[PDB]
Amino acid sequence: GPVPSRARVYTDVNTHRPSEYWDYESHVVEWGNQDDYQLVRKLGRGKYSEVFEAINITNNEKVVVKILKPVAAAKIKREIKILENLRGGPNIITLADIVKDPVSRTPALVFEHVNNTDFKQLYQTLTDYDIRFYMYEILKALDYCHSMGIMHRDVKPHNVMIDHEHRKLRLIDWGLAEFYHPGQEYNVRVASRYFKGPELLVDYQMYDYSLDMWSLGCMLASMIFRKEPFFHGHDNYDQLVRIAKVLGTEDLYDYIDKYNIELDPRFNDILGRHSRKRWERFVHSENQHLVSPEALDFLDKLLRYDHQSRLTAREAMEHPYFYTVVK
Ligand SMILES: Nc1ncnc2c1ncn2[C@@H]1O[C@H](COP(=O)(O)OP(=O)(O)OP(=O)(O)O)[C@@H](O)[C@H]1O
Ligand SMILES: N#CCc1n[nH]c2cc(Cl)c(Br)cc12
Repeated sequence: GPVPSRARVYTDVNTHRPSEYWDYESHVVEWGNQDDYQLVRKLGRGKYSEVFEAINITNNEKVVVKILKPVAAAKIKREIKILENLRGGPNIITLADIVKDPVSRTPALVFEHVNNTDFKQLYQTLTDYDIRFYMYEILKALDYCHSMGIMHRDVKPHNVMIDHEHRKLRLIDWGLAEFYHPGQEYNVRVASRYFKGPELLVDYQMYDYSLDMWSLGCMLASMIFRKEPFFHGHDNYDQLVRIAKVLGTEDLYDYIDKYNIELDPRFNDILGRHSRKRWERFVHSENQHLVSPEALDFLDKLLRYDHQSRLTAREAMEHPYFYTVVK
């Protein structure tokens, strides 16, 4: 069967913490007062929650309330425990309260409000300096949660909020995050299509923090090359084909050979044979202002099939691409 894998960093952080840290089902939720929050307007709804802008009437501060749908309310202790474990960490969204919604009769998570800059505006306006600055800020959040024994598993632009005026970044939506335990087989149905790592796409379950580093690479490639998304799959199968057209099929087959993976036979008729393309293939007049040799080298070290080969968040922070960023 498949060859096992473990992370190369923060491998046993969970074994060395009291069980209460990661045994989220044993956690006793401390409930706040729902009357402290007045709903103002609905911001959105997904298959898992409804999100509202609200006011905390005890301090007249804006907050965001995420009301869990009856379906997603089951794994709520995992999201709660992760948010409480990470609270106060670098660029981690703050969970302000947990209340029982009077209408849905489900848990409602109350978060720090971010006056975030529009995501399309961020995509279209961030300069070369800004991309480096904000990539360094998201790396601080990722290294912190990985060092705390947690994988986010849903890194994408909409989950990395930026309030551009205050040069403030927050990593949000921890509903898919999980505790990393060496040897654990995880569900591959995580992350959003364009940000799924090859490990998910080839159905390799023994993945780790390094999944988040692939997703971060996908964000970086889209930003510097002005291509949204960078790997534009029609579905989860075509997603792997899109990747293979850039990274090549030989390194893909070496990856599945190494891990002794049984690749879905549906790929035999669609992967084809592709060589790796040099990153300069994607440079053009409209993105050259965002591209540098250091950006290409950094990207090259994130977007690797072999999850064990990718830079860790702490190694990424050491890269020359960040030397120009004021620290
Ligand atoms: N802490 C927060 N501060 C301010 N706005 C927030 C906060 N958390 C979430 N939001 C916003 O709430 C809105 C609704 O949330 P939701 O997750 O449904 O949307 P989304 O991010 O556009 O979804 P998707 O994951 O499909 O891209 C979004 O505009 C999101 O940016
Ligand atoms: N794509 C896109 C826009 C965008 N949304 N959120 C971001 C976070 C960072 Cl770190 C960077 Br760089 C860019 C974005």
